[PDB]
Parts: sequence; structure tokens; C-alpha cells
Amino acid sequence: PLLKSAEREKEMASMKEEFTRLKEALEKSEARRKELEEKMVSLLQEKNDLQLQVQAEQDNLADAEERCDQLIKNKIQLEAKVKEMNERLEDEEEMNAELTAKKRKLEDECSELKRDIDDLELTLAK
Amino acid sequence: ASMKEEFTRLKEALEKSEARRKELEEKMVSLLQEKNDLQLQVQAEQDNLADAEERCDQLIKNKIQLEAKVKEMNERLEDEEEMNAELTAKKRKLEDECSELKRDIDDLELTL
Ligand SMILES: [Hg+2]
Ligand SMILES: [Hg+2]
Repeated sequence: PLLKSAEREKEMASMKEEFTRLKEALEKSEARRKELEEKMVSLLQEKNDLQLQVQAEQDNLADAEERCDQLIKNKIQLEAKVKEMNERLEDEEEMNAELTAKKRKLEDECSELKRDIDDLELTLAK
Repeated sequence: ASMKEEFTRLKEALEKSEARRKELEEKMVSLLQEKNDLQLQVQAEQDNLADAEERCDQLIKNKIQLEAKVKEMNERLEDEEEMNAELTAKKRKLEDECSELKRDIDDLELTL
């Protein structure tokens, strides 16, 4: 063009591209911002959902633990019963031994008595 | 407005946008720490629950072993209890034989 029409058209073409560039810089920034807005929303929901699993698992451990408690009180009563039964067995066995001894010594005496009765009948008879 | 105010509006919109983004980038760092920690915590707790459950099973097996041992002993005790009672009866019959025998010895000795 001629000097003046070229200079005028040049400034207009420059302002259009400068504008177009600012517009795109904004669009891009907005995109990054939007992607983050979405990520932050998703993470907060993820975090709060885990805070509930922690609670829930802690509760299951509480129920598991309480079950151990009952079992342990039960083991206590049972070990007490074993101790007690073993004591009685010893008493029984000991007594049994003692009775068997007395029954045998009585047996030796009936042997001897029947023998002495026979000796006196020998003395008497002849 | 004029072209200059339109550009000024755009620069400010960008500065604002970029600023909001810095807000998010910094707030996110701390947010991920929290999420990773809670994820590891749930794994830790699940491990505890498995170990707790395992202790339950050992106790249950032990409980069974004991109740059985108690039963076996109750029955064995009853046998001993009956065994001693039968002996006591025998011992007693013999004692009465001694009594009778000693009496017969007395009667024969009076004959002499
Ligand atoms: Hg348990
Ligand atoms: Hg006797």
C-alpha cells in the first residue's frame, strides 16, 4: 500500500494478534485452573472417604479385641478347672493306693488266722 | 470503554486466574499428604484386624483343647471315685471275716 494506508493497517493487524494472544493465555490459564478445581474436589472426597475407613477398621479391631477379652476370661476359668481337677485326681489316686494297701494287709491276716485255726484243730484232733 | 480498557480487563482476568491457580497448587500439596497418610493408615488397621482375628483363632483352638481335657478328667475322676468305693466295700467284707475268724479262734481256745 501507500505509506499511510500501510501504517494504519499495520497497527490494526498488530492489535488483533496481541489481543488474540492475551485471550489464549487466559484460556490456557483457565484450563489449568479448571483441572485443578476438579482435582481438589476429587481429593477431598477421597480423603474424607478414607477417614471413614479408618474409623470402620478401628471399630472392627474393637470388636475383634473384645472377643479376645471374653476368650481370655474363659481361658482363665478353664485353667482353674484343670488345676482343681488335677488336685482331686491325686487325692483319689492316693486314697486308692492307701485302700489297696489296707485291703492287702487284711488279706494277709485272714491267711494267718485260717492257719492258726487249723493249727489248733491239729492240736485238738491228735 | 476503549481498546486499552479491554486489554486491561484481560490482563487482570489472567492475573486473577493465575493467582487462583497458585492457591490451588499450594493447598494441594498438603491435601495429598493427608490422603496418602489415610491410605496407609487403613492398610495398617486392616493388618491389625487380621492379626487380632488370628489371636481369636488360637484362643478358640486353645479353648477347645482345654474343655476336652476338663471332660476327660471329669470322667477319669468318676472312675477313680467308683474304683475306691468298690475297694472300700471289699476291705469291709474282709474286716468282717477277721471278726468272725477271731471269734472262732476264741471258741476253740475255750475247748482247751
Ligand atoms: Hg480375638
Ligand atoms: Hg481277715
